[PDB]
Amino acid sequence: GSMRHERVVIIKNMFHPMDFEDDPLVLNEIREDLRVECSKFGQIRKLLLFDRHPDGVASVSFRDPEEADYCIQTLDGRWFGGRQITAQAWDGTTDY
Ligand SMILES: [Cl-]
Ligand SMILES: [Cl-]
Ligand SMILES: [Cl-]
Ligand SMILES: [Cl-]
Ligand SMILES: [Mg+2]
Repeated sequence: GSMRHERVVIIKNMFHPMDFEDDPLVLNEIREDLRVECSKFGQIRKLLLFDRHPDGVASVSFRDPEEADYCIQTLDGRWFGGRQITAQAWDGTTDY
């Protein structure tokens, strides 16, 4: 087994907060789309979007550390909604 953070992926550049200015529903569109996409890598335990964060941060927690690893390897550098995203392992201590 593993400490919790080994199951957690930090995804950046999913959005910019300006995206939700005119239409709050856009935030939920990106949440849903990220749920659908991250379901490819493993069983999602938690998914959060830090909707005010300039860097477009989301956290995704999986059931198993191997799922997080597969997500990081596959999503990093992909394009979503015109944005080139990154995916990194969480460190267990950085808050967004
Ligand atoms: Cl931007
Ligand atoms: Cl795919
Ligand atoms: Cl969620
Ligand atoms: Cl959220
Ligand atoms: Mg890992």
